[PDB]
Amino acid sequence: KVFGRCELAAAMKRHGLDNYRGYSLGNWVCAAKFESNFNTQATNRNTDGSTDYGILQINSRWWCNDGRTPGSRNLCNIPCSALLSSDITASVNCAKKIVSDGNGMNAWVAWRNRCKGTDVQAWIRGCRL
Ligand SMILES: [Cl-]
Ligand SMILES: [Cl-]
Ligand SMILES: [Cl-]
Ligand SMILES: [Cl-]
Ligand SMILES: [Cl-]
Ligand code: NA
Repeated sequence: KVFGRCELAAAMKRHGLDNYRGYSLGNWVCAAKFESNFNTQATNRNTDGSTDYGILQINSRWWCNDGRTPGSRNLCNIPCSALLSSDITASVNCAKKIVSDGNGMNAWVAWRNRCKGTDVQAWIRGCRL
């Protein structure tokens, strides 16, 4: 599923991401835009053989099991394929664990390079929330 901007904002708000660990909703929408272009089915392989999955590009090196990342962890206790669903619940619940692990949203490289320090409120402007 390719979400619209305001559609995704509303879904993320319903799932408790607005101001989660102090990160306003626009931060999460901005991260999803540049990680996946709002596409739940996005995948990208990393140099070390791990793979990033879904709307927030969660990495199999630490967070999910895909059966092909030897020596990795599965800290969200899910198959990585569950992060490609049109229902974003699994991605949101795993993202909550990630952002709580000490480094905040700096875990998302695209957030650090394209959202951090910008006017992220623009990403929810005009949306009925
Ligand atoms: Cl957009
Ligand atoms: Cl915001
Ligand atoms: Cl594995
Ligand atoms: Cl949902
Ligand atoms: Cl933080
Ligand atoms: Na893994």
